[PDB]
Formats: sequence, C-alpha cells, structure tokens
Amino acid sequence: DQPMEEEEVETFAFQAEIAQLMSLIINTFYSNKEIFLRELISNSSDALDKIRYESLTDPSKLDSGKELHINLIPNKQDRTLTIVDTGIGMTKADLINNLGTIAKSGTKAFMEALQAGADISMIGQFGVGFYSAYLVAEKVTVITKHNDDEQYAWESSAGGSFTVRTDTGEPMGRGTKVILHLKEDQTEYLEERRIKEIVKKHSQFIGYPITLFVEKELEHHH
Ligand SMILES: CC(F)(F)CNC(=O)N1Cc2nc(N)nc(-c3c(Cl)cc(Cl)cc3OCCn3cccn3)c2C1
Repeated sequence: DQPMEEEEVETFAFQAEIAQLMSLIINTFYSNKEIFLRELISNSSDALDKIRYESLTDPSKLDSGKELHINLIPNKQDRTLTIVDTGIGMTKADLINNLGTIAKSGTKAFMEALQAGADISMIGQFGVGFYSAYLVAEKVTVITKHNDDEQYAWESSAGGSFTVRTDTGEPMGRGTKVILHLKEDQTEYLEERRIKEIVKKHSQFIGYPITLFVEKELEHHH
C-alpha cells in the first residue's frame, strides 16, 4: 500500500532575536494592528520592483508571466487572508535565509527602538515588517516560486521554529503568496469594507494593480 504523496519536511530554528521579536508581536496588545497589510503589500511591491528591474535587461525573465500585480484574497470559511504577488519570488535558500535563520541588524534595532518608545508601525523601517503578520495571524504560510526553481512552502506558528517543504498544490507562474491564518478575534480583516479602507488609507502610493478576490467554496464543494 503506497502513499498518494510523500515529501520531505525540514524544520529550522529561528535565530534568537527573530524568535524574540515574534514572541513580542504575537503576544502583545497593540491598537493599530491593521498595519500588517501595508507591510505585506510593501514587500510585494518591492518583489515586483525586483523582477521588473531584471526584465529591463532580460525580457525572458517574464516568460513565467508578464503581469505585475498584487491580489488580496479573503476566505471566511478557512479564516485566511492571502496576499499574492507575481514578484521575483524566492529560492529554497532564500526562504531559509530570509525568513528566520539569519539575523538582520534591524531585528534587535527594532526591539531596542520599541523599548526606547518607538511605535510598532515603524517596523518596516527596520526591514522586518513581514513579522507584523503575527499581529493578526496565529500561523503564516508562505508559498513562493522563483524563476528556474521549484515551488516551496514555508510555515510557522511561531514558538521558535518554522518548516520548509516543496509545494505540490496549484502551481504558480512566479511570485509569492502569504497566507494568514487569522486569530479568532481578528476576522474583521476578512470583510470587504475593512480591507478596502485599509488599502485606501495605507497603500495609496503602490504602483501596481491591487485586486480583491473574495473567495467562497460553494456548498458541498469545499
Ligand atoms: C533575491 C530576492 F529577490 F530578494 C529574493 N526574494 C526575496 O527574498 N523575497 C521576495 C518576497 N516577496 C514577498 N511578497 N515577500 C517577501 C518577504 C517575506 Cl515572505 C518574508 C520576509 Cl521576513 C521578508 C520579505 O520581503 C522583504 C523585502 N523584499 C521584497 C523582495 C525582496 N526583499 C519576499 C522576499
């Protein structure tokens, strides 16, 4: 009797300061949590800038898809909010290096700044805005696809470690999906009016199309 699927899953420990930051963010009360969406859309914009720049000199970099955009996908049934871009994406090494194992100077800098009276909303200025996702999410899953490379899934519920594995689900052309599994009391960010007002207020100057796709599994077909 053979398995439908088998795949290797790697578990990595977060660098100590990153673990520290994630604990502070996911546990502490803050009154301006909506800033997470600005930070993720900002990361997507940056990733789109990168692939765009590459395509300036090598058009073939867009063979995996010419459209440069950001999609926002609330799914009330799964209690997930997903931010999708067709930006540059990440290799497996990028995931492991950039999402937890290597310490950035801005990680301790940001926590120092907060203790010195700075606001959480400055997190992006320290290059660690992604982790603001844990203001509203109990678990974050990142699915990513870089040119020439396989599609990978990174995941963490915090608590000191993350996992990486190959993603065999629906193949992306190129880019990154950040899937926020929301905290029970944070479901307001699945509502259309809330998403719209947050994008309007905080992401006004993003130079790529941002599109809402409200997702619902139709009855008996979940
Ligand atoms: C060489 C490379 F092009 F740079 C590899 N490409 C990446 O490293 N990324 C592509 C990407 N796309 C989205 N939508 N988000 C993230 C992102 C995530 Cl998921 C987690 C953290 Cl901690 C930081 C992040 O971006 C920080 C800011 N940045 C955006 C692009 C690059 N740096 C990344 C990282």
